[PDB]
Amino acid sequence: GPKFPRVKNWELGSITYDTLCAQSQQDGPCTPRRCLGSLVLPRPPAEQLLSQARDFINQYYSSIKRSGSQAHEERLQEVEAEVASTGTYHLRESELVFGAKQAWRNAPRCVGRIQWGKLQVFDARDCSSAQEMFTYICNHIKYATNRGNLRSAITVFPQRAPGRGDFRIWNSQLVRYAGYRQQDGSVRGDPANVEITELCIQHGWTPGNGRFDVLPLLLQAPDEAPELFVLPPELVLEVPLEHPTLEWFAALGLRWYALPAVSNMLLEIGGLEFSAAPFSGWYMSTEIGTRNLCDPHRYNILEDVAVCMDLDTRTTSSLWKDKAAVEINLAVLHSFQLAKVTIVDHHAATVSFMKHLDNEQKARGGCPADWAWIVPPISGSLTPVFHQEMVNYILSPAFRYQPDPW
Amino acid sequence: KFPRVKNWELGSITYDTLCAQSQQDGPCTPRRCLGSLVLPRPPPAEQLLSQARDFINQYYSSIKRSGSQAHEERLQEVEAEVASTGTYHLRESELVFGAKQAWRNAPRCVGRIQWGKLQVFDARDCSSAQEMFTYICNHIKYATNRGNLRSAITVFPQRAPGRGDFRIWNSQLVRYAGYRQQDGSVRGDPANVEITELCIQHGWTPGNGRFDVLPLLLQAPDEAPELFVLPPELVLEVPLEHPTLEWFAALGLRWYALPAVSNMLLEIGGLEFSAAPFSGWYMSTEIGTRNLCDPHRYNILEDVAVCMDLDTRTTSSLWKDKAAVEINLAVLHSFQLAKVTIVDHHAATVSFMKHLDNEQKARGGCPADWAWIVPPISGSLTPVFHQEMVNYILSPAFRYQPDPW
Ligand code: HEM
Ligand code: HEM
Ligand SMILES: Cc1cc(N)nc(CCc2cccc(CCc3cc(C)nc(N)c3)c2)c1
Ligand SMILES: Cc1cc(N)nc(CCc2cccc(CCc3cc(C)nc(N)c3)c2)c1
Ligand SMILES: C[C@H](O)[C@H](O)[C@H]1CNc2nc(N)[nH]c(=O)c2N1
Ligand SMILES: C[C@H](O)[C@H](O)[C@H]1CNc2nc(N)[nH]c(=O)c2N1
Ligand SMILES: [Zn+2]
Repeated sequence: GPKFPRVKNWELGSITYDTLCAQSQQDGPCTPRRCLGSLVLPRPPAEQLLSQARDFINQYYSSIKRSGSQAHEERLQEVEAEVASTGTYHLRESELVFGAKQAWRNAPRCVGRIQWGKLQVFDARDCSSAQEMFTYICNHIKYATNRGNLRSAITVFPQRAPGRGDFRIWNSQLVRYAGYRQQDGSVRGDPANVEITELCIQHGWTPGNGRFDVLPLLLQAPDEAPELFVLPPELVLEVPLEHPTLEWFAALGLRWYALPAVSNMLLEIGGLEFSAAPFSGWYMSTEIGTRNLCDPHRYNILEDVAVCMDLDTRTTSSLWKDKAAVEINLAVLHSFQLAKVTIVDHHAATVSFMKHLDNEQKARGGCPADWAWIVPPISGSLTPVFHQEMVNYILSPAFRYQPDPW
Repeated sequence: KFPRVKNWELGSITYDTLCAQSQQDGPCTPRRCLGSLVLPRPPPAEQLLSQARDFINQYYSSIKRSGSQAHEERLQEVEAEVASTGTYHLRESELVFGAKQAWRNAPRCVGRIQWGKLQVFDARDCSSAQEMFTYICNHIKYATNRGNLRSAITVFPQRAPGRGDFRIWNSQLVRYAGYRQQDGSVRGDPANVEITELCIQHGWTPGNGRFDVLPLLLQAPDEAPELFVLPPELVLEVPLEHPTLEWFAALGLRWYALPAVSNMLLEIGGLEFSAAPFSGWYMSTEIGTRNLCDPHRYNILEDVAVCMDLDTRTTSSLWKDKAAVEINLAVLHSFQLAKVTIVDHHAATVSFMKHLDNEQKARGGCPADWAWIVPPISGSLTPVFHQEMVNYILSPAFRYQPDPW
């Protein structure tokens, strides 16, 4: 065959070669000596910026089928002259739209990519206060939430400037429950959010005392202290959780919010960096039902639920963890459906990712995918992705992790 | 240089320094990770000699006699043999050390906490496929032990540059026939269609059940392979029943007791053992989840779920996840009832976590393959899911090798 990775699906016996990886311009964490594929995180001046800009502009003109043309070479020229005199440059409106989608398309760890082409891109590159950031975010939440008929969106605030503070959103997600450190070492609420909760209270937030207290937003305009904003409750749609047949489940008082809106990622496009570009899609049920509710280091509710189920938790072989997790996941789906709020179960999501893989094979000759992340945390081999070999690599545009602002 | 390895459940951190002793390139490069690929697509005296030096070193260190007379003189012996003959031979205790280390170094094995408890049968004085069969039967009888399974390996003659390999054609010592039917269908185990046809082409009379224990096709150098039927009484099987669902037993589902891989090459200090079958015991997900629920194996999930009267019309009723658990439960219960060793995936991974700990203290790390160590149901309900892992190749090692046909 060719000298590109051969890629096998073991369920179906089919083979593809990934030619897209040749486009990768950035090294990941692996070497021939050892694979670091399972680590969650592993570790601008003119020369560097310009070639990255050049690459992206090429990408753009390729996508509108005008590669090599006059409008393409002039834009190239327009870019290098702007870098020549200010040291940075700016994207045209449709370039941002293209690059933002491309970043979602390029994201190895997102199972939701069948939807990449359908993203609402809000340009907020005129935003100039923390207050204004709030407004923008509120509009984003209203739009995307669409009373339950969730719609994918991204709001792009202004880019990193040479010696100028960043636009940052301190919260890792637009909606997050509080995590209060107790005197008995324990945590009331979401243990994932202890630090940000503590940051909020330090910046003047009067705290609650519940397992599902919605956090305020800490929003930071350049060179300024972060300002604190409460989201009006009518804007934050939540779903109380109940089970289709286990009647007692409604009595646990569990709930989740509708809009999964990540806010601490860096969005890189042709070398430009947008430190505040929160984006939102809709949940896969396992995120809430398996990770958020059952992780030993989150809500940790598995024992509570299995007791109500009257299962034998004294021993592992009764599969009590497995039984409860299934019921909790099904409660997530049932309650989301009932409330008429968009959700996708881990089966549908994975099937649709297989179709996305097939599209991308036809379109780009491959698709970067992080197997450990794409395969769900329950019912793994029950879904088709488990049986699909994946190649992982960094394409740009991209979303990156970035340091916390404090 | 040294990767930072983090457990996200507990926030704890370690550093793998062991991976520096890796001498053998895997499939990844800085440009792209290939960690999810299942397989990768006389060695000049210099190379055999240095792999051998390294192995002997490991061995004399393992017995704390590193640098003594017996150490130097055994290096002499190896230097003498390679120089004269282009190869050398292992002493039984060294072979015994090698095997255990190959198990220890197996990144895709969740059972390594047991790595030091391994019965090693030297079969290197085997000259016929007939003799291989005798050895294979003793191994089975030993390893099964009336249901109280004991880890074991039998090691057949090494490879030799002149000649064909000693090989076991079957991929496990015990396997159920897969028969392709006219109607594109498969009766029995779809993984074993090829090997069933081979048996038939070499004169096996096939049954036609869903669970026909296949015969061994055993091959001595440069001779046609030979057919040998395992005496039904050496093959312990467990019928499947369910703790609460009375109807489950009527499905007539069954699985064998002894998981005994037989197609992997074992490399020790540069010598290659092309037939070296090994067995431990099962982890339930292998039978309950993969073997019975894989769409391309027995594929029983729909059947079961209908028995359970679940809504099969839609994915969001979680009929697959619900049926899957019942099947893994049926498996554990049935083995526990039949007094045959089995570990559920919670117990197994908890113990693997501990093994990761022992190895850290012992060696500065543990090569591990995250995609294989995390079980195929309830991944994140297990501690291994939250554990970062460094994968690489240490020697002694089990490798894959081509099919002998
Ligand atoms: C439309 C519905 C969507 C679904 C069902 C979905 C699904 C997921 C899931 C399950 C994860 C794993 C996260 C975790 O386990 O914590 C993920 C990661 C990710 N998602 Fe999506 N997503 C969707 C929309 C989007 C959108 C609109 C974007 C951005 C435009 C996006 C970008 C990403 C990125 C960049 C990651 C990687 C995060 C990391 O590196 O840790 N997704 N996605
Ligand atoms: C004693 C109990 C044992 C348990 C519970 C256990 C468990 C497992 C499991 C679940 C796998 C993945 C299996 C699959 O999905 O196909 C595996 C792989 C493996 N096991 Fe173990 N194992 C045990 C003993 C042993 C022994 C005795 C050896 C050899 C001395 C061994 C060597 C290996 C090797 C080399 C692999 C890697 C297979 C590959 O790379 O394809 N294991 N083990
Ligand atoms: C749009 C969207 C849809 C969906 N269904 N789920 C999500 C959640 C994805 C998600 C969740 C937590 C966290 C991240 C980014 C991880 C992350 C990022 C940074 C900057 N630092 C860290 N320490 C960790 C991404 C997002
Ligand atoms: C010792 C042991 C214990 C246990 N619980 N299960 C097993 C079975 C695991 C098992 C089964 C078939 C085969 C292998 C490795 C050989 C192997 C070889 C090739 C070419 N492809 C594969 N997918 C696998 C491993 C073995
Ligand atoms: C150690 C491991 O990389 C880590 O636990 C990963 C595994 N896979 C995951 N997959 C998804 N989708 N989300 C996650 O948070 C994780 N966690
Ligand atoms: C393609 C993917 O790597 C493949 O399906 C792997 C995943 N993890 C596995 N894990 C185990 N234990 N056994 C397997 O066969 C597999 N298959
Ligand atoms: Zn890798």
